[PDB]
Amino acid sequence: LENGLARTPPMGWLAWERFRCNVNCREDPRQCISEMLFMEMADRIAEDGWRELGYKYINIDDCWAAKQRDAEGRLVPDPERFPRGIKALADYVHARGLKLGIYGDLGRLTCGGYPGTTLDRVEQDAQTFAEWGVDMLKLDGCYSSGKEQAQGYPQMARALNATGRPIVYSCSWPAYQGGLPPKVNYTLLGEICNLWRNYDDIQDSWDSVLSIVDWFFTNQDVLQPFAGPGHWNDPDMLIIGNFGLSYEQSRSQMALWTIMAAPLLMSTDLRTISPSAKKILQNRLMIQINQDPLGIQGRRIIKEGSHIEVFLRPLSQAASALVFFSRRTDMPFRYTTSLAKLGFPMGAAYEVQDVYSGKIISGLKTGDNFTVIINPSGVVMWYLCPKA
Amino acid sequence: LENGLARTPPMGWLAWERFRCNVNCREDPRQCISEMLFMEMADRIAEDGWRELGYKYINIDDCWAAKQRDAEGRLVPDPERFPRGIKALADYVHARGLKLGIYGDLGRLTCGGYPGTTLDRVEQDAQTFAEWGVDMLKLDGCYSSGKEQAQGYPQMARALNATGRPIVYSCSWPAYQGGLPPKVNYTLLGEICNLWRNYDDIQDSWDSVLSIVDWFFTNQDVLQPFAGPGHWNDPDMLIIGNFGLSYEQSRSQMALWTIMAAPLLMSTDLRTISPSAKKILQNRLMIQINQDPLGIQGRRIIKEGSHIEVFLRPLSQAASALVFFSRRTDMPFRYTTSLAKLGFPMGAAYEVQDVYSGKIISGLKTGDNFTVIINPSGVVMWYLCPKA
Ligand SMILES: *[C@@H]1O[C@H](CO)[C@@H](O[C@@H]2O[C@H](CO)[C@@H](O)[C@H](O)[C@H]2NC(C)=O)[C@H](O)[C@H]1NC(C)=O
Ligand SMILES: *[C@@H]1O[C@H](CO)[C@@H](O[C@@H]2O[C@H](CO)[C@@H](O)[C@H](O)[C@H]2NC(C)=O)[C@H](O)[C@H]1NC(C)=O
Ligand SMILES: CC(=O)N[C@@H]1[C@@H](O)[C@@H](O)[C@@H](CO)O[C@@H]1O
Ligand SMILES: CC(=O)N[C@@H]1[C@@H](O)[C@@H](O)[C@@H](CO)O[C@@H]1O
Ligand SMILES: *[C@@H]1O[C@H](CO)[C@@H](O)[C@H](O)[C@H]1NC(C)=O
Ligand SMILES: *[C@@H]1O[C@H](CO)[C@@H](O)[C@H](O)[C@H]1NC(C)=O
Ligand SMILES: *[C@@H]1O[C@H](CO)[C@@H](O)[C@H](O)[C@H]1NC(C)=O
Ligand SMILES: *[C@@H]1O[C@H](CO)[C@@H](O)[C@H](O)[C@H]1NC(C)=O
Repeated sequence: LENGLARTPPMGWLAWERFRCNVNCREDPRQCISEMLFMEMADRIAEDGWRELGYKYINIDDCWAAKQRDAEGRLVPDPERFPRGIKALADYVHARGLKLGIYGDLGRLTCGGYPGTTLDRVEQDAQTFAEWGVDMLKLDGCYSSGKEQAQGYPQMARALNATGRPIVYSCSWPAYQGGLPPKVNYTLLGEICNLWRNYDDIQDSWDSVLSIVDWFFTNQDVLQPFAGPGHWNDPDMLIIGNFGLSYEQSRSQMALWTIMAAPLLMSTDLRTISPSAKKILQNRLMIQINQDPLGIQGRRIIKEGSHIEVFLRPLSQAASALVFFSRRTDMPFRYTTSLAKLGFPMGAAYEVQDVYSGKIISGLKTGDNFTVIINPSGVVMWYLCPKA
Repeated sequence: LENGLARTPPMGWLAWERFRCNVNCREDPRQCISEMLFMEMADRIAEDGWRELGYKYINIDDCWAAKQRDAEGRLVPDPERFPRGIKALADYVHARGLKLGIYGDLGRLTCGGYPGTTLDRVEQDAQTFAEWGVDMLKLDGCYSSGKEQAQGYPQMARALNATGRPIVYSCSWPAYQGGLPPKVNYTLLGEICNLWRNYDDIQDSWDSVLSIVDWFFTNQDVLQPFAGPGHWNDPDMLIIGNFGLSYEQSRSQMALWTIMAAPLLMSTDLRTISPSAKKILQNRLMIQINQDPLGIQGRRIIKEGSHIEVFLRPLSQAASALVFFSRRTDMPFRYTTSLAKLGFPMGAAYEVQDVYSGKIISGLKTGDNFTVIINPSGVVMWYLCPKA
């Protein structure tokens, strides 16, 4: 989508995976979906170093609105959970130099049972969001037919533009259509959306992450070519800092999402996040690679019988990123190979930096053998710069 | 096995899961299987508070011996990796008030390719181990037929007794025979072994733990009745502190192994263990419940459609232990029920202590509703004492 936005994958926080549709603010004041949740996450992003790293979006997901539109047919937030309205929430977030994202559903109902954005409501809702000061909109697709979606998604892109307010547009259209051609036309998506959810919702478990990793890389031929500045593939939220991932697994998700040029939308409680989880999510070099200006999504290039997978992502400044991933469940594994074997130019030399450890290799020749030790369900990630 | 040993499930450290058959001491001085590994783990157990809690066994697993017996037909440790011999290692461990465990295989070869204990070598090997000062022996079953195992396992029990040295005897016999009756006779196992590996080796992943949990509880009817002081079911090593389990998952394994009256044999690097992992493994109340004098293995009593499972273990002093386990992957879950609904006596009251948080409930009436909040892949564990 050529609206000057999302020239790099969107970075921020999104409520869904971690908080879901919790409306029990009486017993879960901090974990329930309310204006307070977003204001506090905004303070967290603004105060704990996240903002400086690039994390700027504070996104509201499903279950924020009243169970019905007002009499005028407009969407309104839940009165008890959002007593100051959305515009006020936006100002608050804006005052911190952050941006506010909201959620809607192209259909009769949102997946959670809240007011849906039917075709006759698209222009009005887009208008309502802009007036509130919204900066990003995720449009879900429950309760709408393929025909209705084919009309509605492009229609909402036009409506958003008409408001004159630049709004990042995240589309779930592909996921509802199976995520693959011919049913999905990624060329069209690139023209109308800034990013799109291609596949299943991420759940809080390592197997969920693996399921997403495997679907995207198995189908990379029909997905990788359509990602770029202004239009990204979205494998869903980062679940680092939550309940299901071990330390190694957490680093694995961050590394693989970076290879995929995926949005870095955290869905975790920033008020209780652990130091190790924070350290992973705040890795500057990792973020630099994810945010690379060229926006060329990487690919899996090797699947060893040793249960080791290798990924490569081409970058700006003639650089590259490599991820060595172990799916073994026995012990740290010694993977030995050479850049030449991985496909790099002959007779060259590279300065290599281990993204997580910081260790550097001054001048690795492409013909030289090297060994990396990868832990179970973990990765070793390299940033490579050619010497001249 | 009535040898006065293992009146409570064995507690200690075992090398296998974490270190496997690593013999590359040149590049992995600390992680390779050598006398140094065991001496250092012994120092760890003796110095970091483990010994006082009950952890006393330091067990050697596969890959410790020379590739062949000496000329006299006796087992000898690998010369380079165990330069001071086993007896010296035992003395060292003994000097710390700990005990040394060793590994052997009833067959032509150990699963790792090391010298096996064939039938004609049983008496000699049992003799060799006693002389070295061995305190525990795990007898694997690779490369032996069912007929040979039926003869060898009982035969080794007799050989060990004859040495006059009390030796905990861990038998893998059932695992090789499928772990279920009629092929396996757990009454016989109770007579000849102190503990037995009934099922598959644990690997470093949550799915491995779940696979073990599900097999044991699905088949609890033919397993639970045969566990007791002196003879236990062994679901394998604790992998808390390693690469594949998240924090919640780690607590889940500890809690479920405690419900199963399982041996608490840690297989992790005690030199680098995290504070949180250490805190889980050193939980005194948890250990007290695992070590309960009655030795009555618990059972799964409920499988909700909410993906919540409930476990109960009867204890001494008319007490009980309950585990509420969530296999959901969405968010913390509120499980509401009553002790009456769980099956407890009517019109009674209990003092309840949350094993992990320490929070206490003074006098919970069996008829009163209560709610516990369980995190994804996590547990809530209670210790209950009746009031009078
Ligand atoms: C509506 O669409 C127009 C283009 O159709 C957007 O204008 C483009 O903005 C980008 C970045 O600001 C420029 O690089 C292009 O040159 C512009 N194109 C044209 C035709 O001028 C405009 O930003 C959109 N409006 C909103 C609010 O999204
Ligand atoms: C060999 O077996 C005998 C029993 O057959 C063991 O002796 C028993 O030891 C326990 C605990 O010390 C006592 O409770 C029993 O009363 C003993 N039984 C008998 C018949 O005396 C003996 O400990 C075993 N020897 C070894 C080295 O394991
Ligand atoms: C593909 C897609 O957008 N899925 C969304 C999910 O992310 C979340 O927003 C949920 C809220 O109910 O609704 C849909 O399942
Ligand atoms: C059931 C059983 O004992 N399995 C063992 C395993 O625990 C480990 O000792 C390994 C060493 O090679 O051998 C067997 O697979
Ligand atoms: C996909 O959409 C683009 C953009 O509208 C269009 O040019 C192209 O023809 C479509 N492809 C197919 C197979 O319909
Ligand atoms: C490099 O390592 C590979 C093993 O992956 C080996 O086959 C090859 O012979 C090595 N090359 C040299 C020059 O040692
Ligand atoms: C199981 O072993 C015990 C102990 O030797 C024996 O008494 C019993 O008969 C055996 N059960 C069967 C079915 O063979
Ligand atoms: C106790 O909670 C259950 C829900 O599990 C509910 O059905 C029941 O009515 C409650 N009992 C009382 C007295 O509130």
